[PDB]
Amino acid sequence: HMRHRTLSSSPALWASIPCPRSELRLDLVLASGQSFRWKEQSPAHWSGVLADQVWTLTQTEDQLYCTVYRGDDSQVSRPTLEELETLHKYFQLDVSLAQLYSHWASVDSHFQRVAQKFQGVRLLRQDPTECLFSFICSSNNNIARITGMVERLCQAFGPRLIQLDDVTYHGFPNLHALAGPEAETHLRKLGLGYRARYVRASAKAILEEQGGPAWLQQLRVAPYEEAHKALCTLPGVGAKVADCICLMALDKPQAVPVDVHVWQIAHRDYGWHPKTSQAPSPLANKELGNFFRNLWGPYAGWAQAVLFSADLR
Ligand SMILES: COc1cc(NC(=O)N2CCC(n3c(=O)[nH]c4c(Br)cccc43)CC2)ccc1C
Ligand code: NI
Repeated sequence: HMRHRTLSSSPALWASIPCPRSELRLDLVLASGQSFRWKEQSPAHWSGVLADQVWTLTQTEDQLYCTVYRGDDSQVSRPTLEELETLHKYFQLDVSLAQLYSHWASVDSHFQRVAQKFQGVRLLRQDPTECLFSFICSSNNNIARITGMVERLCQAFGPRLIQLDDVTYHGFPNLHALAGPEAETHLRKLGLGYRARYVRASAKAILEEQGGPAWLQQLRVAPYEEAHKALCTLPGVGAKVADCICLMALDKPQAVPVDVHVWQIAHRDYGWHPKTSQAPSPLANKELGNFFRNLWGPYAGWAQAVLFSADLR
């Protein structure tokens, strides 16, 4: 009945935000392994679900064009002031990426070279719950396989929002839905494997041990290291997944998620070797995070995303 919108098809239902290409590149950000909920359903048109609503996003050289599908058989219209504020916070456009790029480049010759082609790579401000369970699914996994597990998980547990063409869109499920006695068995049938246990276990833990989603909001205003330790008490959440959530959901820009991916970049592109440590290891991984924080500064996590986006593309 209802189809995916393009800026040419139905320009009446679109709204713009003043945003240069230097500050944001949809094609780089929405497929850099930050969110796993956006798909380029038509060329230069990125469709995904955001806070129990579906969006389609496209851009020019100095404008970010966006349209909303409410889904509750409502009168179709342009995005509101509040819904545009939601998108502004989501891309964290209040922060100048140009000034950060220059600041990182001043102390890093390697970043300077990569910063040429790969501009407008910024960090999304994600829902802690969506981010947490998405990055529990990320362990020893590729972007395409993670995107599969998260899509299936949302269709099975999350509430249906709308159908556009052949794609049925579901919002991310609440903690109670993932904590049920059937949850792990269902999730294994959806192909999560060993990750199915950590999803149910972490959902049950946040509810019983930590007192629901308000905890993840407490970690948002808590300092980085208090938040990191707190997340590491959850089933299937270590330093890597804890740093990812910290960087991408809990506003900890100095959070540098360290696994084999940054290790490769650290060694090949920076000639880094563990100085204080003997032998990858928990101690060596922490040293590597401190190395990048010492080099790039309090937005070290944002810098890593630019090199990550560069290594993926
Ligand atoms: C862009 O900003 C960030 C993204 C992440 N995401 C992440 O670490 N993962 C785990 C592996 C996935 N992945 C993969 O499958 N191959 C990859 C190659 Br090659 C490079 C980087 C990631 C790759 C994507 C989800 C972590 C931190 C930052 C700042
Ligand atoms: Ni070497």
